[PDB]
Amino acid sequence: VDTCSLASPASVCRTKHLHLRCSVDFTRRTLTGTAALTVQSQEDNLRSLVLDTKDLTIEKVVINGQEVKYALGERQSYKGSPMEISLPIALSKNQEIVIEISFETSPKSSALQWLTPEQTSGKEHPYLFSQCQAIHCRAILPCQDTPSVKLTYTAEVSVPKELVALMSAIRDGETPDPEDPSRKIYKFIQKVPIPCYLIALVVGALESRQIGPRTLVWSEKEQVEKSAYEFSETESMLKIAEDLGGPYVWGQYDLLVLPPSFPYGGMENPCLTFVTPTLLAGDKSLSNVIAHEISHSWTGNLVTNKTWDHFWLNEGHTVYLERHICGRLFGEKFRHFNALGGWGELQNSVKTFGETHPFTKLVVDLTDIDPDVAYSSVPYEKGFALLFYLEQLLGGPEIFLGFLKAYVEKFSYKSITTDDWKDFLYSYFKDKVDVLNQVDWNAWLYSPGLPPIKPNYDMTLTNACIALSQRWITAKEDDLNSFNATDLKDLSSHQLNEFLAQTLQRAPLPLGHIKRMQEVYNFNAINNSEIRFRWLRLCIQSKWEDAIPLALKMATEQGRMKFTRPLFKDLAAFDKSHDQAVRTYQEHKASMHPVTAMLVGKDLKVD
Ligand SMILES: c1ccc(NCc2cccnc2)cc1
Ligand SMILES: [Yb+3]
Ligand SMILES: [Yb+3]
Ligand SMILES: [Zn+2]
Repeated sequence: VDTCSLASPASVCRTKHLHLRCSVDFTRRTLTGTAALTVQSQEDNLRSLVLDTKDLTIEKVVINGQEVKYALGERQSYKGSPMEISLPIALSKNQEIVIEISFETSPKSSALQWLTPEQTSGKEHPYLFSQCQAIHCRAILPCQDTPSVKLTYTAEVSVPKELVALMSAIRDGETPDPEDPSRKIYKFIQKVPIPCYLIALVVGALESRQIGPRTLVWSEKEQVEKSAYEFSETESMLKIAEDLGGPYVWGQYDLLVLPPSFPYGGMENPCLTFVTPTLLAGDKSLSNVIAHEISHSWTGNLVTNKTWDHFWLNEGHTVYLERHICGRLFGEKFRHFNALGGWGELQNSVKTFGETHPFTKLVVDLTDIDPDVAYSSVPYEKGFALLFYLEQLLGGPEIFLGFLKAYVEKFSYKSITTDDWKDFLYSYFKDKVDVLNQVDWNAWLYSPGLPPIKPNYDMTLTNACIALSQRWITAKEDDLNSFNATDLKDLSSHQLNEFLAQTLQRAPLPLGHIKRMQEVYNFNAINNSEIRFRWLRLCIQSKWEDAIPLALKMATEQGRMKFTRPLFKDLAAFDKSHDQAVRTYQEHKASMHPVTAMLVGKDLKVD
């Protein structure tokens, strides 16, 4: 049971293919067109089926060339409204028909952000981008909006002729629009079956540059050069990923660098990974996000979670592969450093939610919970921790990577649950079952809080970060003079970030300490988004008023929720900035990404 979807389940009927024919109307902020769903009955005598929708206007539903009866049910909050369709002829098991639905989206579609020209780099053209994960596809088109169903797709998208459309699919040409010469039609094919949350569309003034044998980077013109350099490791990471996961099946691996309001670090849309421009640090230091998106091409896109309760399957294995890629590139000591950092992020998450909170469980129960509200680092880092623990238990990385590859092969093109994974783990490691039986599965999978066992981590690269953080925390006023820019001499950006993460865990620090830190380290000058985020959080939590404008600026000039949400929350918790934070949210809300707007509003208790 997919408790996030109102559609007929996969046991009743299954969408095999979507052909989408649509037009992007920037004047009305609507996508209008037809979704032709090829649906296969899984039941005898099937006479109706139900699809998910959210804020969609339905013109008509056509089957066999005639209009048929349908009904939209009452809205169920974030789940949208179920659409029941009356089939004109009862279907036998395995019979396939095509259902063509004429529809239009709402300007407030939670799947979409529509940007005015001033919100773009070039300032002349508007821009549209989608983000379907987890349950926002239903806000673009009527569908069985559950990852338990996998479908291929084709699309034809009409857009103003000065603009470019791209999708999570292979580009299949472009022509002028016969119905409107001011327009172009872009065509796309996705021949590998995918869950619908992987459907993606961008439309804007896009340019491309080739950066590897199977990768173009796409962005507005003013970000092309910087992005090509930032992501130049992409082909080397793809090759490593193929070694660990098996054949890359998707053809192209292109990158799209979004405008700053893109709500996540990356989204693994097949053939076209979407990324935040906050990755553009200038030195490739945030490239683990690319490694992560690349890894989803196996873990998530090939082997997929059956429902969102099992999201950790997607994220945990992906983080596990991510960290192996970075380990191969930069060394095993670096894989351990990143692993240990992740455990720190997990500590933060558990502390934030509370150690007994149900969202700190690995396998969650999303009944009546908006997946956007449950989203956190828990499935990423608790999932990774479980896999890293099992790696250590079962004899090391070489051995566990053998399992990972077998797992991907076994479940490729399928949707699976935690029990399917666990079952295969036991099958694969049958000669080590006594070891597996020592695992507290009930705790790891189903209990809240930190895991019952902490893995072993090499400390080599972490030691200097902890040592320096501890010097600062234990410093008294008469110690402040001893700090100097030479303290940072031998620290990488990764280590500077970890030093701040360690210190942030003990925040607040005395205001004089934080002022001295700026005096000697000049963290205000660092534009690396990860570093700047943690530094500004440390400043605001330590009540430094000078930091207020910097934090407000970062919170609003980009919209990656990882940064914008905690920055707004910290600004709201500081009495001196509370009123400004609320005001600033209120002023920006109408032009924010709709999901970001919703969550920041909840965080601020505004509305
Ligand atoms: C993107 C947006 C929301 C979700 N939510 C599903 C989820 C969250 C946390 C734990 N378990 C499952 C997933 C991806
Ligand atoms: Yb039934
Ligand atoms: Yb002293
Ligand atoms: Zn992910």
